[PDB]
Amino acid sequence: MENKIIYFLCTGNSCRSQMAEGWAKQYLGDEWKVYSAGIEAHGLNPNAVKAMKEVGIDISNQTSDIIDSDILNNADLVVTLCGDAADKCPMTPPHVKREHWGFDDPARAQGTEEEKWAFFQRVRDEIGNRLKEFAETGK
Repeated sequence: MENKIIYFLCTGNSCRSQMAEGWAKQYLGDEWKVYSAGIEAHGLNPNAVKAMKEVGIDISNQTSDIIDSDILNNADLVVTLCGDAADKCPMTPPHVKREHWGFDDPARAQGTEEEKWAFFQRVRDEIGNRLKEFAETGK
């Protein structure tokens, strides 16, 4: 069914929004519809898939898109997963609200492969924590 809409938004859909969507489906429920947008997209990032799938959250079925004001303006909520992304809110009437975080893009983490992967693990854990707080606190 449908009852609310939550629309993730980041500087690239491909990474942060895709993972936030997978955690939100666990922490929320059918009382909401959960999708992702971004300033841009490139694809369902293999990191976003494997990071969620290692938690048992098979986001392989998801897809990326760039922002569409036609869903944004109807959402109960828009979640601007990084502050530089929050500029890209073309219309959020009183039917909508916004939330804000500061997540750097995990696919660009670097130092060594294990440091890049560790950064993937940190970002999923914090995004999952974010949805846990949002769900529990009703922020």
